[PDB]
Parts: sequence; structure tokens; C-alpha cells
Amino acid sequence: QTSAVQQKLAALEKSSGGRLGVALIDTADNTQVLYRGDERFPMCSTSKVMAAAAVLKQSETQKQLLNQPVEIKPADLVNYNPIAEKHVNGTMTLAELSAAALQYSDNTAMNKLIAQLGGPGGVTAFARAIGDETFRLDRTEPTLNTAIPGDPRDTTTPRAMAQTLRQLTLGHALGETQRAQLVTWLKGNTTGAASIRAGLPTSWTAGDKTGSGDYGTTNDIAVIWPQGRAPLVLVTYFTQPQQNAESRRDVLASAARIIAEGL
Ligand SMILES: *[B]([O])([O])[C]([N]C(=O)[C]C1=[C][C]=[C]S1)C1=[C]C(C([O])=O)=[C][C]=[C]1
Repeated sequence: QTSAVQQKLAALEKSSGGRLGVALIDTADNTQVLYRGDERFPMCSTSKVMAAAAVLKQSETQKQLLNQPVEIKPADLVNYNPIAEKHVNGTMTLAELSAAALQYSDNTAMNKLIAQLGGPGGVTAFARAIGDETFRLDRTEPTLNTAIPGDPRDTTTPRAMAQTLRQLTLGHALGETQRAQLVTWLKGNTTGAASIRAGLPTSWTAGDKTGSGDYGTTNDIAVIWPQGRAPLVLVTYFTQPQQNAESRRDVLASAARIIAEGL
């Protein structure tokens, strides 16, 4: 069946020129709304949530891990690293790297998280350990953003990512202290006001992680506390046919608005 909300999302997608993927979980009733929910999309920086969460999981059995210093060298800098470049020839802790990755989308910080986990496959391993059979991280920053149509590397589906985000932020995939820390980090994101949150009423609060990459790939994943009801988890992925396409955060905002209006 095709719902009114799915038809609206199809209409948005048609006018956008690209390919849109949406997954909502409403924790008021556990119901879901999906649009291309089982199609793969390049994650780009939304994968930084899984890496940060994997390090939080490791910290459950090492109380001092988040205070562990990591050397930042000139050669570690990649294409976008507004926090890490301030610490070259010094150190950042794994907490500082997690915060920088999540709240500023620092790509050097992400690479240090991936290294702590033993490479991209360590992030995938953590996904599998919390019941996500779909997620795959194959590369580091910045090549995980190539976003080539048809390429499975560094992809997931909207359905899988919404489920996982729910388990991480509202469920019990992490210990309570770690879940709270993840939520605190997401709520302090600096990059999200033009994406999902732009389509929500102002009164609502949210935490989110954006992503962007080649093929005009424009993504956001969010945990949302609407006015007067139980939290939502919402994933919005968008990708375009030309490698040099421009970002379309407005499409994510529009998808979020359709979802909000359909509640
Ligand atoms: B993250 O990987 O999406 C990250 N993207 C990039 O580094 C962009 C590209 C690299 C190579 C080809 S494209 C990133 C995300 C954000 C954000 O979420 O706002 C900001 C900066 C970098």
C-alpha cells in the first residue's frame, strides 16, 4: 500500500530530480513510515554516529578510555578538520574526537575513531553486534563520500539506520551513561538547522547528524522530541545523478515537514 504521506514524499522526490529515502519510527506506537526504506544510500558523515557509538561501547569496560590522548600529526589532516587542525602536533582525547566528529563533522576526528576501532570493518562489527545487518563502513574519510550510484561501499538503508539510531539513543544498545552522552552530543550538533530540523515546528527539540558527499548527497539522521509526545527517530537520505550536484538540504527539510504534518 501507498499512503498519503508516501505519495507526498514521491511528489517531493519527483520535483527534486534525485532519489529520496525516508524512515520514521514513532515511539508513541512503534509505527513506521518508509519511503525507499530498503534501498541503499551512501551514508557520508552520518556514519560518524556509528563510530562514536562504538567507542562509547568500548568505554563501558574502560572507564578512562574517553580521556585517552590520541596524537594528531600534520599528515592526519584531510579535507575538513576544523577542530583537529587546532591540535596538530598535540593530542585530543577520544571524547574530544567524538564531540568534534559529531558536532562539527570533523573528518580527521572520524578517522581517529575508525582507527581506535581497528579500521572501517570495526565500525561494521559494532553495527552487527547491535543487530544492524545492513550498515557497512568500507573506507575512511574522505573517500567514504564518493557516493557513486550503485556502489554498496559505505551505505545503509533508511529502515536499518532508523532502527539502529533508536536502539542507540532511546534503547539499550549502550549503557545508560553512554546513551545519555550520545544524546548530549547529538543535541549539540552545529550543522543541522537547515536539514530535518528546518521542517519541524520550532517548539520541537532534536539532536541530529548531517552528511554530505559527492553526487549532491545530502543526508540527516535525527532523534526528535516533539511538543507533547513521545520521541521520533527520522532518517532522510538524498542523492543525485551528477557527481558535481549541489547540496539540497531543503529537500530534507521538506521531507521532515511532510512527516511532521502526517502525524
Ligand atoms: B561527511 O563525510 O559527510 C563530510 N563530508 C565531506 O568531507 C565532503 C566530501 C569529501 C569528499 C568528497 S565530498 C562532511 C560533512 C559535513 C556536514 O555534515 O555538514 C561538513 C563537512 C564535512
